[PDB]
Amino acid sequence: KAKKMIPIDDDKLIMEFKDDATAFDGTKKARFKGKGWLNAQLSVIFFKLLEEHGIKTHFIGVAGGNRLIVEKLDMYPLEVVVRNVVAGSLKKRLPLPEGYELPEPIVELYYKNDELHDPMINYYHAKVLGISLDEIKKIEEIALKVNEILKDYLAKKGIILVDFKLEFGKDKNGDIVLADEISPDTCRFWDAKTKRSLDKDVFRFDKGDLIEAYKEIYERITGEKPEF
Amino acid sequence: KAKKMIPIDDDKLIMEFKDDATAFDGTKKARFKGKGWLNAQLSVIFFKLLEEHGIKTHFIGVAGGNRLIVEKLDMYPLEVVVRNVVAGSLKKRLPLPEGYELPEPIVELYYKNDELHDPMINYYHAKVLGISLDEIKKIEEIALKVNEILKDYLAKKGIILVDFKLEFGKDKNGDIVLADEISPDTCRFWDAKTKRSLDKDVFRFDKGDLIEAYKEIYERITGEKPEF
Ligand SMILES: Nc1ccn([C@@H]2O[C@H](COP(=O)(O)O)[C@@H](O)[C@H]2O)c(=O)n1
Ligand SMILES: Nc1ccn([C@@H]2O[C@H](COP(=O)(O)O)[C@@H](O)[C@H]2O)c(=O)n1
Repeated sequence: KAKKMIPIDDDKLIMEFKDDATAFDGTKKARFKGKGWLNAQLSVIFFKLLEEHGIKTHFIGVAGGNRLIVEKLDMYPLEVVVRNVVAGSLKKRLPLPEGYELPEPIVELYYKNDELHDPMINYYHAKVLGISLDEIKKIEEIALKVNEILKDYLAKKGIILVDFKLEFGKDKNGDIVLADEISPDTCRFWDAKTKRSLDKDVFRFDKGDLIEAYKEIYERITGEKPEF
Repeated sequence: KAKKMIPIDDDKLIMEFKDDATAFDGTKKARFKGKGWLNAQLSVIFFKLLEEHGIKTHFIGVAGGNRLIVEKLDMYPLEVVVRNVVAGSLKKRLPLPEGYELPEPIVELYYKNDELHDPMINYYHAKVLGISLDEIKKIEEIALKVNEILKDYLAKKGIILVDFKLEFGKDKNGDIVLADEISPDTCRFWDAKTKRSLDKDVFRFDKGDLIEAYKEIYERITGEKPEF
């Protein structure tokens, strides 16, 4: 959809961010010039923040342009979703309005499977998929810690971390390592004052110009205007 | 759909089993003469078996015909599903065939909510709904024990307990008590030899005559032909 993966060797690979955007199970599609760059840069900033906080990520370095060098891992077939504020699919699962502030974070597990359109699963389904209760517990522990770090950091910049999606794999030591990306593609970010979307929802629901929203996040996070 | 509830006082009520059957979010409907009687009788047999095994149920007694006297409870808004063999909706959640024998039982939680069409939930959604992790753990512990007792009992009668749904509430002591019904409406039952459905799937998928299938379960469980 929005990224490619180039092998280097056993230890590492390239993760390239493309300008393509898709939504609604890729039934909606557009290209946004500079999106790749924005999403690459923001992933790096977030990975570096998490690393300083003692979160193990796959981030190794940058390879110019929209390319990151990342650790190769045995990927878990999961999308791990952490939610602070009601939005998106949660409205179809709990009878609560968009914008409802949750009493505590919700963690949701989704089975990465295109044939089944990524259905939500629980710990028992995960076990049948070969993922132990210990592993699931470690995964959710990390996700919730990531949540705390990102939401605090972003709030001190005028942004509500509404929800976000993470992916994980295992390294050669058997350690659980945070993978994939962290960007306005994979998070919901709302302005603290106006509650307006500064993320992929701008594209999903035609709420304005996506590049404009993604630049605004970047500027608010870095304090600099996007170079490209 | 298939049952009514008549108040008696604070302590108890009547649960009446009707001949109505519905499926596919009540878009399919029929009436089966004697179904109420069968489902009433079988619920009683199962509740009595579980009670002997130290499971707390709402079963108090029989009130003639298709009526049970049951303890009044503060109902949890849950449908608790235990699965031993792949069937039904599980095929849309895990890429496994109908009839796959699971390595261990799966427990699934569904939020009872007609507006949302009973969506599956996890422990975090349950907490937002006011159900503590301790309560959810006690509920699943009971469900899995119920599974062991029923599947053993039924296997010693030539029936595979494929999956089933339970409901629970709290009594005045704050204890978690098994409620609603246990019947061929709320379980999948397969013949051990032929793998054929002796349950509501006969109605769901026009696999034969429902009353015939429900009688066969009853006869195999009791050793007697249904009196009515
Ligand atoms: N495949 C997916 C599914 C959800 N997500 C993200 O997870 C969060 C939850 O999305 P839903 O409300 O669609 O479940 C959103 O921030 C969304 O962008 C994602 O980045 N990739
Ligand atoms: N509302 C519901 C949903 C499921 N069930 C039962 O739970 C089991 C799982 O059903 P699904 O495969 O439809 O999830 C089946 O035995 C079905 O009869 C029920 O008795 N009432």
